[PDB]
This record gives sequence, C-alpha cells and structure tokens, in this order.
Amino acid sequence: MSEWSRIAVEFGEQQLNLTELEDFARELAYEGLDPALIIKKLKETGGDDWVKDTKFIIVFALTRGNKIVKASGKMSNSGSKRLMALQEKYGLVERAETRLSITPVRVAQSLPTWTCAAAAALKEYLPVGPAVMNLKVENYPPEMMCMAFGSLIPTAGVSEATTKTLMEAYSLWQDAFTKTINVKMRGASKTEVYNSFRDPLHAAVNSVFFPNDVRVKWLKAKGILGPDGVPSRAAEVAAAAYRNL
Amino acid sequence: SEWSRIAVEFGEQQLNLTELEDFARELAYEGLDPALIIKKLKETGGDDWVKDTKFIIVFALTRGNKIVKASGKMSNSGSKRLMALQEKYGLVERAETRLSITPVRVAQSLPTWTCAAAAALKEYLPVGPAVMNLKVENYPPEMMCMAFGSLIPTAGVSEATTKTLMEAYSLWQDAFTKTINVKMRGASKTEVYNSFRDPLHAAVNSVFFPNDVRVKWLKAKGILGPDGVPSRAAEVAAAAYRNL
Amino acid sequence: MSEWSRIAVEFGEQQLNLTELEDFARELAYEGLDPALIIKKLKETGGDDWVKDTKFIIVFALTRGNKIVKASGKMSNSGSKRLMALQEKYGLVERAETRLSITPVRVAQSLPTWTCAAAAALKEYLPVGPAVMNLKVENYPPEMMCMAFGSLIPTAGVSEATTKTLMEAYSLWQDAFTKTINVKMRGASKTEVYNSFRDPLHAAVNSVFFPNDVRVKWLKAKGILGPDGVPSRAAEVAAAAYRNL
Amino acid sequence: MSEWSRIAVEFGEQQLNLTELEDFARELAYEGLDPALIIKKLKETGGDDWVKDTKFIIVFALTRGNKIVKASGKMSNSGSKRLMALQEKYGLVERAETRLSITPVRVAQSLPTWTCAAAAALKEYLPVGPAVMNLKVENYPPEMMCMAFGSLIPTAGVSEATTKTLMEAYSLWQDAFTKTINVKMRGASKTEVYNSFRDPLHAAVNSVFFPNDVRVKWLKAKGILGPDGVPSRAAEVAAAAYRNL
Amino acid sequence: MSEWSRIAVEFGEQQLNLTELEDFARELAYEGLDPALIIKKLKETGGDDWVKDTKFIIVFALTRGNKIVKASGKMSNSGSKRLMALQEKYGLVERAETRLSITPVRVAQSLPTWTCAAAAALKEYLPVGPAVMNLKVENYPPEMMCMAFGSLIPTAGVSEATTKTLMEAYSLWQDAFTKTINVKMRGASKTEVYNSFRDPLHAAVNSVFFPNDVRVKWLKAKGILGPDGVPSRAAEVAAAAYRNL
RNA sequence: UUUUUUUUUUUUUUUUUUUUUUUUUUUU
Repeated sequence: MSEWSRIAVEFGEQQLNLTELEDFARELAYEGLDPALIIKKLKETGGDDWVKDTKFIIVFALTRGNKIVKASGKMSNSGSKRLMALQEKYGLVERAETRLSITPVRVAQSLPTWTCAAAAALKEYLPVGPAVMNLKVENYPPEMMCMAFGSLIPTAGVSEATTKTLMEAYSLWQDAFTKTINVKMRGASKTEVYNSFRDPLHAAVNSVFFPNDVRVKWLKAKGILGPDGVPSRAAEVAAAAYRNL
Repeated sequence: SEWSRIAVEFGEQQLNLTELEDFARELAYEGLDPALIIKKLKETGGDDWVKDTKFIIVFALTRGNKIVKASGKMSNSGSKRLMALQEKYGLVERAETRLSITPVRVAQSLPTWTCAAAAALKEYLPVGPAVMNLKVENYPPEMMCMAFGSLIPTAGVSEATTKTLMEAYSLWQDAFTKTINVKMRGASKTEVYNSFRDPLHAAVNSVFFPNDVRVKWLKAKGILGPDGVPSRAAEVAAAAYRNL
Repeated sequence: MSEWSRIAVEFGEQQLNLTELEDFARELAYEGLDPALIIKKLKETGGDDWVKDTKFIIVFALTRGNKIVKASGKMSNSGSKRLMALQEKYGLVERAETRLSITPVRVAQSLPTWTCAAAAALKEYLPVGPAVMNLKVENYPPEMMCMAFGSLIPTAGVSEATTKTLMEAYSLWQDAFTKTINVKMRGASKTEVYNSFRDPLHAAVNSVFFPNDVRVKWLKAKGILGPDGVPSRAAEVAAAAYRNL
Repeated sequence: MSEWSRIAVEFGEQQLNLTELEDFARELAYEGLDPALIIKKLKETGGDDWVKDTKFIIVFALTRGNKIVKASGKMSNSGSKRLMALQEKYGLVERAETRLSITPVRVAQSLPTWTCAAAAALKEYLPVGPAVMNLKVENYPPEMMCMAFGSLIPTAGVSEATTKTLMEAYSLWQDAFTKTINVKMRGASKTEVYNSFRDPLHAAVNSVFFPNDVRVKWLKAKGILGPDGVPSRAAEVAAAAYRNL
Repeated sequence: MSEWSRIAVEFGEQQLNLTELEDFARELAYEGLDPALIIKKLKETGGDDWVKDTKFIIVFALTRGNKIVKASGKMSNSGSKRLMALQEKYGLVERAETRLSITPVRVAQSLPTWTCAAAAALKEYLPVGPAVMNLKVENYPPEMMCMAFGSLIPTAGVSEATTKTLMEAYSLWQDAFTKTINVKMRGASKTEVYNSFRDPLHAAVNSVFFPNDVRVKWLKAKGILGPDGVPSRAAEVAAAAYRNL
C-alpha cells in the first residue's frame, strides 16, 4: 500500500499497559473545584484576617448563590457596601469560566467540613429549607441539607454499600435544590434533573485532596452514621425515598 | 499536603452561632420594599403625587415598563408629560436593584387603587375580554390587574379559597404570559406554572399591605360572598384553567 | 404595623373618577401613524422639490413593498441611484420602529385620494393585476384597487349597512393581495387570512385625520358611489363574490 | 383643521400626469435576471478560455451547490487551485442579492439546454440522483434531473394540457429537491412545497430570453416530448405520483 | 430572436464528450476529512515522538470533546501546559473548517485499533459508559464506547446481515451518546436521532482506508464474534434492545 | 443560581428563475 494504512495498522501491535493509560486519564479529567489554588488567594492576600474574611463569602454561597452582581442590587445597603468591597478585594466572578476563577461556591465547596456544619446551624435560612424540603422526606437530617457536603462523602476505608446509599440520599437533596434553584429543570423527569449534577458530584467524591481520615472522624461526630460505620436511620429512608416517585 | 491539614484544622474550630446568625440575617433575601418606593414617590412630589402617580399607574396598566419604546408609539400629548414625569422621578425601564422604580413596580406597590381602576378599563388592558372571553364567562374586571397577586390573602380565610383564587388568577395571566412573550407562546401548561409559581407566591406572602383590608376590599368588589365563599366567576375560572 | 402601610389602604380606597380616568386611558393608547408628522417631515426637509420627490416614493409603495435594500438591487439600475439618493435625503426605513420612522407604504397611507387615482392610471403595474382580478370579479374599479383604500372608506355620513358591503368588497382585493404578496399565506383558511389584515384595516377606516366630508365627495366622483349614495354594480357584485368562499 | 388636512385634500385634487406616472412604473418594474446580462459579464472578460471556464462553473452548481467557500474546503486540491481562480476571475459571490450579482446557480439556469444535458450524463453525481429518487417513480428521464429545466418547459407552440403535465412532472423533482436542500423546510406539507417554488418556476417558464421554438425542438430531440407533440410515457406517471404525494 | 439568444443556445446544443465532463466530475467530487492526510502532519512534526503524543490526543478524544479552550479551563495544571504545548506544535482546533483541519477526535478516529482497546480499559472514565448503560444491555462489549469503532465495520468477507447487526449494535451507543451529550437531541424521536449520526456512519464504514484482511483479524481477536464469523451473543442481545426503542 | 420577574405585535406581513443541505457531526 503506502504510508496511509501501513503506519496506522502497525500502530496496533503495540500492546497497551493499564497503569500508563490510566495515568493519562487520571491526569486528564474534569474537575472545577481544585482545592490547591482556590485557597492560595484567600490566605496570601489576607495574613490573619482571612479567617474572618472567608466567613463572609462562604455563607453568601450557601445562602443565595453565585450571581454576585445580581444579588448585590437586591441585597441590603449595608450588605451590598461590604460585599462589593469583598468583590473588589479579590475580584470575584459569577460564572466559572476557568478553573482558577474565584467564585463563592468553590470556597464553600473547598471547605465543606464547616459548610455542612454551618448548614446544620442555619436550616431555616437555606435556599431549600425545612418548609419545602421536609415535605419530600420525613425527618431528614439538617447536616446533609447543603451544596458543598458532597466532597465529604467517603470513598475508601468504609464499605462501598454505605457510600452507595449515602450517594442516593445526597442526590435526593440535589433534586430538591436543582428544581427550586433553576426554573428550567422545574417539572422535568427524575432522570433529567439527575443529569445536571453527575460531573461536579462525582468529581467531589473522587477528590483526593481531603484524606479519608478526616471525613470518617467527622461523620461519626455529627451522628450521620452509627458507630458500626453504617449511615443513620434518616439516611436510608432518604435513599429509599429516592427510589420511589 | 500542608494546605490539606489547615482545611482539617479550620473546620475543627467551634463556629460562633450568634456571629453566624448575624451574617445570615444581613444576607437574607430582600425583595421590592413597598415602603421605600412610596418614600421616593412621596418625597419628590409635594402635593401632585396624588395625581402624578395615577398617571404613571395608568401607563403601566395600559402599556409596559418600556419607557422610551412606548413613548415613540403614543399620542403626542401623553409623551410630553410622561417624559417630564420620567425626569422628575428618575424611572428605570428595568429592575436591577430594590431601589429601582419602574412603572410596573408602582402598579404592584399600590394594589388597591391600580386594580379598581382596571375594572373600568375592560377594553383597554393589554389582555382582557377581547382575548380570553372565549374561555370563561362573566370574568370579574375587579381582578384583571397586574397587582391582584398581592391582593389575594392566605390568613383569615380558608386555605381552599386561597387555592382557587390563585387557580383563577393564573388563568388570566397564563394568556398574558403567552401573549407577552414570543418564546413562551405555544408552550406546555406545566411550563406556565413553573415559570410563574415563584413570582406569584412572593406577592401573596408579603406582609406590607394589611391582611384585614385585603378581604374587606375584596368583599365589596363581589369576589367573595358575604358568607365567605368565592363568587361564581371564581369556580368556573378555576375549573377552566385546570383542564388546559 | 407601619403607619405608611395605612397610607396605602386609604390612597386606594378613594372613589375613582371615571370620566377623568378615561381621559388618561385614551391619552396613553398607541397610534402607529400620525399623518400630520409624515407630511411635516417631508415639507420641512425637501419642500423645494417636495412636489416631485413624494410622487416617486409613493408609486414605489404602489408597485412594490417596504424592503428598500432588497428592492434596490432587483429594479433597474438607471433610477436605482435616485431612489438611493432619496434614501439618504429623507431617511426612509423598512420598518416602523417609531412614529418618526418613515416607510414608503406610510406615505401612501397618508394621501389616500391621489394613490387611488394613481392606481387607476397604473392598474397593470400593481403587484396584483386586474387580469387575476377580472377572473374574480368583472369590471373591478382600478381606483378602488389600492392598498390605501382602507383609510378612504367612509364611516360617517353614509349608512353603516352599505359600508360593510363596501368593506367586504374591499376585503376581497386585500385577500387576493396579501395571498399573492406573502408566499406563506397561500393555501390558508378564508377566516385566517382575513384576520391577518383585519386589525390594520379597522384601525385605518376609523382614522380621524382625513375629513369625512371630503371623503364622500371624492368617493362619489370616482364612480364607486352614485349620486344617490348607493354603490355601483361592480361594487355590489365584488362584495357578493367575497361572501362566497 | 390645520394645514395637514388641507395638504392631503389638495394633493389628491391635483391633476396627475399620465406619462409621468407611467414612466415611473416601467422604471420600477424589475426582472430577476436577464440571461443576456449574465452572458455579457462571462463572455466579455473571457477571450477564448471562457468556453472552458464556463464549462467549469456550470457543473459546479449542478453537482455541489452555490457555496464557493464551503465547497472549496471539502474537495480536491488539484481542482481547488483552478476553482479559486474562477471565483476571483468573475467575482463570484456566494449569495445572489442583486440582479448584477453573479452566482454559479445563475449561470446554471442561464444555459438551460447545456445544463440539463450535462446532468443526464452525470446521473450518479446529482445531489438528487436516481438512487434516492427511483423509489418515487420508475424510469424518470435523466434530462429533467436538473435545476435548470424550469426554463425549458415552453409556453407557445404547445397546448396548455401538455404544459401543465410537464410542470407537474418537474414539480415532483423539485419536491424531492426542495425538501433535500432547504433545512428549515424539510418537514413541510405537500401544499407548502408547491408554494416554495411556485413563483420561481413560473418565472423561468415565462422568461422571454430563451425562445419558445427551440424549446419544443430540444424536447423532441431528447425524447421528452413525442413527435406528435405529446408528453412521453414517463411524464404522466411522474405527474400522477406528484398528485398522490 | 437576438444575436445573443443564439450564442447562448449555440453551444448549449453542442454534443458533450463524456471523457471531458466526467473528467471534471471526480476532481470536483466529495472527499471529506481524508485519513492519512492528518497522519502525515503528525509524522512530519513529531516523527521522533508521535507515538507518545498521539496517545494523549486519543485519550482526550475519548474522555472529552473537541472544545480545547473549554476543556483546558476546567482540568489539571500539569496537563494544561502539556496539552497547550502539543496544541501549538500540531495546530489542533475545536472546529473543523477544511479537509486539512485537524481536531482532537479526528486523530483518534483514524487509529481505531488503539482507541477501541483504550475505551475498554477506561470504561469507567468515558463521558457515557457502562455505569449509565448496563441497565440497557448486560455484558456489553467494552470496546464499543468509542467514536472510531465504526470506521472498522467490515463490508467484505462477511454477510450483509452481520454488518447490519454490527451497525445496529454500534448505533445504540450514540443513541445513548448523542441523547446525553446534546440537549437539543434530548427527547427526540427515534427516526430523527438516527439521521443525525447516519451520514457520518456510512462514510466511515464505506471508507477504503482499512484493508479488510486485518479488519476482521483485529475484530476476531476482541472476541465479540466467534471464529466461525458470526457475532457473539452480546451483539444480538443489543439488537433486541435497539429495535424496541 | 429562581423567590412580585417576562411588554409581544399592535394601518404590519412584501413574492414573480429564491433557498445549496447532509455526506467520520456536535461535549452542553
């Protein structure tokens, strides 16, 4: 023939090796919540005030969302004046055009070990609170009532069965949140709304920046799982409720 | 890594409940405050605010909030005064902040006046008997207004009455939404309620306009009977909208 | 609670004055055409040659439409420059965005009497011809055969019963015109096509700018209406044909 | 009332000039394309290579379409060098917006005899070839598998009955062609298809550039029309299928 | 009737020599993206390291799309400098404009002998994979979740019915792929979703790039068809799934 | 990333050789 197919066919006798091919996929994957760079801008700009600085931004992401410019107009005058100062201080963005972009939801997503705890303390003020969420699943735990907690769910050191059921329970909250927060997904099918958060959620659970030691010791402290390592009663009934309509 | 440990250490710190609660109240959602729009409305006009507001009210009742676009397709006499009132109050065609003062905002901020006026303007509203009379008969003109969302009460009256009055109200503005939006025309009914459930309930749940006067004004308009049952036009509208 | 809320309840409880309010209601209604302004713009700008300049503009609307840019490239190039010369001189537009906006059809709608006479003198050159109109109805009046006839139909001084017959007869020409001029409208129901031009037509006949006293004398002099105030034979048969699908 | 009421009345009371209005009507009458004009540009700039160059443009519209840039990036490099020169030589525009605008489709339908003769010898290369069209009618003549036969069906010298059959026979090819070529129009009804090419088809039939006498002579030589002046067997069967969707 | 109507028809009646018009029918025919044309650029620019560079591009095509800017903005640091470096050497673009334009999926579609095995190894990392598809067909062939397996569908040496089953079993993956990856294609009928990927499929299958002697040998080695030449049970079980929607 | 937002046409629609589609395609 020629160099047309002979080179192409000759490429095939090379035998693929699993680890190196996996490494390319491991190195080349979707993630938009890089814990490394997201925290550098907070600490480097503010030496000691960053601890109270991150207090303001994270609760803004947990309560209202990411539309900084749209929220500020509908914000209180006292809140808007300082929020814009924080906006100018770091240069926050509303749309995650790039990974290095600083948006409040990543800050919450990068410090979930408190964000979930803050959600427990702030239940009535959540975007989807007990007034609406409790009408879907009985006695739902308030810790899981958050957006950033998805990075705290374990993936190693605990049985995969607990991970699967806890995946289902969290996914139900996303269904309640996504329908309420977005008008487009209102009235859509159960799978259609589920299609909206496969990638960000699966990236959080498989994230390796958090060691598996901190999550397992934190979960048992809040009672979301029992001493034996299985999720609490409220978790499974939430997971079971997701199976049915 | 080192920065992995500080995140672990940061979360182990005991959160301040009263400080966090202080943050939450400041960051709680705030919407159109009818007290501030009246404040700007009252302070700018010393004595003509009574007659200047109703001129803006009828403009929002008849035409949209597009100030500049409506002025170019309107009578010359009306254009001169509207532009003068435009500069006097600093109206904005769109609502970016809570301080923004758009003509439709004034309509919803004074529901009692703006909605009784629409009763006599049956042939002048953007949508009325000329469009939806083929669906319902003897439609009440006293609620053919953009501000009737803030007039329907939920306390002091039975819950079922609130549902049907909301159910009847949705019929008028279902056609209004379909006629007013090019992309929304010919869409599913489920999309009509989904794209409208959020704005409707905010006006209903508002606690600015007193609840006792809501029913009393509605009582004199014939919408609610003396016994407390919705008028015949309410149920027939309720039955018509549910079945497409 | 607040005393200012009590101001709102009293402000709306006062009895509304219907007569004064209705004055506002008519004052804020839309009026897409102002025949005073269309004449005023031409007279003040090019009044030196306004006698001849307006004649070319209207006959263009008589024989074609509003698409200046699309029409300038298809017509003869000997006079295409002059139309483009008149394009910049007066500022014609293809769409009526505002009242100040001027289109060729608007000029025709502002001088209903002359354009009907011009249509009579140029019967063969209209987009719809008497040849297809002859098949529909015999001896159709070429002066009635014009777009701007709607603004010339009388509503006062003549009985309403015969006005509808003239209205129905004119609708036959409009039905043929709008079917030919728009390719998509062909093969449609009789009531649907009649509704595409119904709204502009009723607004045109009810216009107050053109006096009704001069409307009758012009209409009688052109042979459509006899000296007794009754339609001619051609007018009645044209209306009768329209009533039959 | 004011001057504007008087201006409208007095202008219509003026005596119109019959020759002045008649002059404007003829000037504003237009023709889509006179094939004499299109040959003027082609023949003048080409001294002796115009016969080969026209033979190059003619089949490019007959085989690939009226897009110079879109085609040039998806065809042979040997032909791209020459074809790019042809566009620069004649100033070929992609879209025909003016009567002076020159596109390969205009040249394709400006030489009706040679264009559709070429399509007969290249059946497998048409965008709508026998393979995709044999499922609608059996034994369709190759000479009609072209976009220039619309101007080959005559008006004078043949009866109205045979002309209608030829129009209907061609309309079937256009129905397959228009559905295939118009993206926005693929899922349209049968009565909508006839409206899409209603005006363009009758424009070619009524064109006066290409004489009627050669039209009937060309048809009989190609077997389309019988020696006695009647359509061939393949004509009515194509027309019948068009009538039957 | 004119000297120019005659000159237009004089060469339109000339007999056409087939060996000069069909000659200008293959120089103008369609050749889309040509395999071995993209390969040449890879060999000429990175001949010392094209083996390693090609694998990274193929992995990117498998686990991502064509938007190089969108993908690079939400992924790791180390890959971003690596992928951007390979971008300027090889000139990868997100949109294909010509035959010479190279997009990352195109490189992976001209070497299916590797990406099929690569897809099987990384079945967990495909944008659409078994995890969202095992509920459709059990024990699906792992080397199917790739865009290049269709260019190696056999056409000679095997029955046509076998090819249709392989075509159908391949048709299922895009039915899961284009439905999930395209919001517009979501909720589409089975007939129109088939036509979206029908045209690229036939060209890939009918391509003469791959000799069929090695096509079957590689296909046999993957075990989804027996040594007798009939597809394994995994293909036929997919056949039942596709036919009933 | 919604929680009182959406203002469409409203005496306009403007055709008489126009539309050039797919043919290893798109990653929201």
